[PDB]
Amino acid sequence: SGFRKMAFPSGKVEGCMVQVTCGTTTLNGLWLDDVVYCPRHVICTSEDMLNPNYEDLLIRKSNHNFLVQAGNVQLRVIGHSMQNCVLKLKVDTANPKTPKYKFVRIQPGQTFSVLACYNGSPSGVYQCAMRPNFTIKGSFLNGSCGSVGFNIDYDCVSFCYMHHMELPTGVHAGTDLEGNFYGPFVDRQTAQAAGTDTTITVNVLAWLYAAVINGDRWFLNRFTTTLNDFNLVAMKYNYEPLTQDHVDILGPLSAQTGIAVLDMCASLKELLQNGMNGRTILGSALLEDEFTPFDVVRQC
Amino acid sequence: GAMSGFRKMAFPSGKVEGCMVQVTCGTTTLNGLWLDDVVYCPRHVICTSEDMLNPNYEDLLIRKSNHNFLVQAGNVQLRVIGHSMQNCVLKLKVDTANPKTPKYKFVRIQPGQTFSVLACYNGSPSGVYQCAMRPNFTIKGSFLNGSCGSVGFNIDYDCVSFCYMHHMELPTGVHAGTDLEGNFYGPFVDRQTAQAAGTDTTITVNVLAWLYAAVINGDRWFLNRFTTTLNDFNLVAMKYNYEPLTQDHVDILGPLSAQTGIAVLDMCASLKELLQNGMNGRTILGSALLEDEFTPFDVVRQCS
Ligand SMILES: NC(=O)c1ccnc(Cl)c1
Repeated sequence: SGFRKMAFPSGKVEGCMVQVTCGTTTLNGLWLDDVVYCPRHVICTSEDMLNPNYEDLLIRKSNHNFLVQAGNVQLRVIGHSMQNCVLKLKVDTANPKTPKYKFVRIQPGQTFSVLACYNGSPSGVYQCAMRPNFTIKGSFLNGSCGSVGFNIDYDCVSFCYMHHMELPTGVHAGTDLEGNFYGPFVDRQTAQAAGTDTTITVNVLAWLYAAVINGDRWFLNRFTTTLNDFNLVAMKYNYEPLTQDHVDILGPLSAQTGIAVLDMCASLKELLQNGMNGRTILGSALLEDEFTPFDVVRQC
Repeated sequence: GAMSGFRKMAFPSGKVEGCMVQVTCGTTTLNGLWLDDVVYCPRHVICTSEDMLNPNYEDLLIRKSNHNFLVQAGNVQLRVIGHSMQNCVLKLKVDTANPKTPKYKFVRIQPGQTFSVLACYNGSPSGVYQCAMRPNFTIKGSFLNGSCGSVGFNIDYDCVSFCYMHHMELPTGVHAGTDLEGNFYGPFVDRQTAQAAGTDTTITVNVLAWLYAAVINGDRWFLNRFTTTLNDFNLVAMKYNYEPLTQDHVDILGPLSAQTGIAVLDMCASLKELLQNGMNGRTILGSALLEDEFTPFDVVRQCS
């Protein structure tokens, strides 16, 4: 096979990772300009995390409660504020390694890279998608609280995700860099589970388009389906329903390969109902759903 | 537990990004690795496309002078003040030492071992991925256009061990290359002649490490109460295109065996049953496939 999944080069983000400590709790912060971003639940004690009043707890902590280390260099916290579920610590020194960046919010199914960190130090990087149930697959060994997800576009880092918690089912959940959660999760110690997950249909179709571009063509068939008829079948197999927007996002690949979206949908439908019958697609016996249509455009 | 839902990660690529440069000889452009005052790149940068069928590298190199080589780091042009060939790697001495040179080593890896590749085009890092040296000495790389000179590496305590440089794509879609001393992995040559990679095989010792990691995390559905001899395991495994296991591999898995109380040959018998029965819509550590690109070294560290 060819097509390998890649993460973005992580150097621009490595330069921003610092260590934030409040009391006993230590986690990762993102240091951009003269502000350090981290999950607000760093300020919690064991008594506090069962039902905390964060903004009340925040305003009554002194800046000296917060211990920020960039390597072996101490950043002095000169202010602090809360924005939804992210804590913003103002420090007296701007990060000279600050890249060109933006805070963006992504949609379930969209991909990004995560720079897994521990105690402010980068441990590894991996490529992932926002699952339809708003979780990210990854273990306790795939980064701890405050690790961030990002895309890179030209020289500009788009931060889209910050890790807040690892759920017991081998996934993690978090917010955008403005503190808004992805999914119906809350940042307190308390019984939470992710909803049943589904396959990102638009990404599977993107991946089948990539297979055609690579000359893997055995699954193409002469049939077309209606968007509804496909959805009736897809939903039975826990595939996400395909929307007209998804169809539109796939437009370029259809013109680029000659395979209309509802043509490829008849291929995928037959794959779901009859399996691959011992065959592979791009060398895999499994359908891939963490490549977006844009990922295909870029790599292919 | 700890590894539930584990994802393979590449090493953070920043230390290597600071070393990537663009090397151009005549009409050919590819990536070089700039460490101290030396840029390393594939020697086939000095070939025209005619030359690539039967290049005489000694004859082509003797005809080059330092000013034939254009080395660019961003918008800065580095001056080449020397050039020499070491096996299939060209070494360009430049008049500037790279201020971003990390602590580094050159090391040769064996098949089954893993590393990260920073895929670059025209000196610019494009993406990073984690992989293993396949048993047939190839790596399964990106879509790839002109990523020659992209390097593979490990990082240990901020020291970058460089182990791979990309030289060619084989007709099979996979990629072949050298260590940083210019010696190829496998029976390949930097030549556009008919070359074919051998049949690839699953890295059995890595799969066994993965199964041991699953057990350490309480994922036990695939265990059986059988054991096997080493030779009975290899007769079965080869017939699924799994690498034969050696006593060395058995010793390596020793710490995982002691941590779980499952003898290696007991786990070999479980793997034998997995091959017999398949994983059809079942998962181990949250993955629907048997992972063979995570090594015992990594498992033992991450599951102390
Ligand atoms: N003899 C065996 O234990 C065996 C292993 C794998 N597959 C089959 Cl069918 C049989």
